[PDB]
Amino acid sequence: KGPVPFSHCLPTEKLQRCEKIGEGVFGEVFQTIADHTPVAIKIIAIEGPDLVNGSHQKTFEEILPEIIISKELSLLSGEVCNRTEGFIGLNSVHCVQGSYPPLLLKAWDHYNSTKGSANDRPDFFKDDQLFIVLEFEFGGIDLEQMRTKLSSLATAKSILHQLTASLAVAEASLRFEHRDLHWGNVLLKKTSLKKLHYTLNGKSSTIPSCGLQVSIIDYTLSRLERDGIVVFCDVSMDEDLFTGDGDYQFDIYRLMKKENNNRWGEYHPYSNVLWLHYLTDKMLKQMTFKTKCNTPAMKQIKRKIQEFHRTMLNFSSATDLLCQHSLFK
Ligand SMILES: COCCOc1ccc2cc1OCC(=O)N(C)CCCNCc1c[nH]c3ncnc(c13)N2
Repeated sequence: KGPVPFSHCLPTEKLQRCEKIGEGVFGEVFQTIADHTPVAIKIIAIEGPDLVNGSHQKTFEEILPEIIISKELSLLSGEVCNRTEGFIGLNSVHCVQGSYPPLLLKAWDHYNSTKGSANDRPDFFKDDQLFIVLEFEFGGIDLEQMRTKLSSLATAKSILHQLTASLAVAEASLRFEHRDLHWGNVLLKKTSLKKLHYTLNGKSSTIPSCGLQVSIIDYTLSRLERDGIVVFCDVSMDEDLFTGDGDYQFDIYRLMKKENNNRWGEYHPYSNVLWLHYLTDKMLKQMTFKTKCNTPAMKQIKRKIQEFHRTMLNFSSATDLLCQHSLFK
């Protein structure tokens, strides 16, 4: 009941350890350390009248749906009938009031000097500015940035299997559609577990990890429901979203609109299949692997992912894919 200073979420040592790891129009993301453990901090300026990164700031009401979705998906990790850890874990959410911390400005500058930013330097906010600060588990590095960094198509298959299981569990539990699962929104980090665990409608199984754990992020466009109350981003009046070019990503927006007849409140889990198909297309055409497929077992994996690419679009949901596709048997 009432906003807190930045110091409540980001005391001095946590601020001193912030390094920027990502950005977009409606968010800056920093990695920091709490109790010897990496965490990701997303910060969003809200409720103010000033343009930020070329756009108006979100109101609390416009951003709340995305926070609700975050929480619901995170909670799946502690469920029973429909359990997955494949969505980014949400540790805390605060509403903060203050000027941007100078230590954060220093981390912002460093990223701008080294990687380059499309954002405004966040130095013009006044001491009445509101922010939402979200603390997430640290999810690693996105698939796009790992384009040339994965061992083999065995790794690609673990990723696709993880993604398919996480989405199926979310379909089953929450009638979830991600709706924007481009390869910037698939995060990869090292795990020492050989096998990862999920439960889909009460039936548990495992996925060989190939040394990686996948986390799904960014619910800008996502949709889910509980007890008939639907949380979604109504893009029926957006034009720009559907006129992009130069990447299959931009056809996927058009194909979702075709599937749902521009009715974004409806549940069309085929959109998850569309995204998984885009991801499979990236694995086969844009990713490049350290070790190519040279042994029997490896060539078979390659042929199976190829077969997944040309067949998966005849399945109706991630649930259907996980339970019926030969790639996962
Ligand atoms: C309302 O909030 C809903 C939750 O959405 C997000 C949760 C966590 C996120 C990013 C989320 O949305 C997209 C966004 O804000 N970007 C700035 C673009 C992508 C940046 N990722 C960078 C990244 C690298 N390692 C990470 N480990 C954990 N979380 C991360 C990242 N990002």
